[PDB]
Amino acid sequence: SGEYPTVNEIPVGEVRLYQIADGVWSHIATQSFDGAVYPSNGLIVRDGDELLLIDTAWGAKNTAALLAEIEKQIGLPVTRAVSTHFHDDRVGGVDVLRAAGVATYASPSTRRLAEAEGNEIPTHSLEGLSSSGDAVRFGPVELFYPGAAHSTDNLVVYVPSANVLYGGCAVHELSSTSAGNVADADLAEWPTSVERIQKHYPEAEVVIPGHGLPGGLDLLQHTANVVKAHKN
Ligand SMILES: C[C@@H](c1cccc2c(-c3ccc4c(c3)CNC4=O)c(C(=O)O)[nH]c12)N1C[C@]2(C[C@@H](CN)C2)OC1=O
Ligand SMILES: [Zn+2]
Ligand SMILES: [Zn+2]
Repeated sequence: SGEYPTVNEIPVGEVRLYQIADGVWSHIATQSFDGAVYPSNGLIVRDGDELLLIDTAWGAKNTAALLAEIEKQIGLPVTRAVSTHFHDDRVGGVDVLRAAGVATYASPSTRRLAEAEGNEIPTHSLEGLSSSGDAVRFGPVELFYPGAAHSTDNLVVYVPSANVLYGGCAVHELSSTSAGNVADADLAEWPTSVERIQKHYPEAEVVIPGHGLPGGLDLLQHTANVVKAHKN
């Protein structure tokens, strides 16, 4: 009823959308992994009379449900998708998207890691993102590679029309005491990568983490704090 959705308000196997700004939504789904249930976010950005999708809904069935929820709530076709790193909460569902006619994209680093680890593989490579601080335009967003953080390949996404910063899993929610799933992380570089985000997007008004509730710019400093404390 208007609050940001959590696992407790998403019916089993379903997806919810949340309006972030004009022409910007997040998508929220839930998935089980190693015997625990987690929420995860993605982004939808209006691209004229089409939509750009950022990240899958963490699984094939969740991603089919995402497409159906978009059709119900928005009614414009998803034509392209970008996955912001190689983990299943970002690429699981790419096969569903590709068979629905969505063109799927990721950096070459993400594509290599997905292939090596047995995750679904976006079709198209995003060049121009291989050095920290790199940025490229992609429809109504800017894609930015901040450096290694949650993963070595993680990208962030900025919506300049709305000053929305989608940090993906490199950014944690304010209520998080934990640095999340750090299996593939670089804890030593993560604060430096967050500092690059902070420097590049000082006018961000909304910051969306890969999991949990959006907030403001404080999510960036909070993330650096929790990662340093985890490392400590
Ligand atoms: C698919 C993804 C994954 C699976 C399960 C939970 C999470 C979390 C995560 C978020 C937030 C909280 C926690 C956990 C705990 N409390 C939190 O608030 C994150 C994140 O932090 O983004 N991601 C997760 N995977 C798998 C894996 C392990 C690797 C193969 N051995 C691949 O790494 C990874 O991220
Ligand atoms: Zn991840
Ligand atoms: Zn994640």
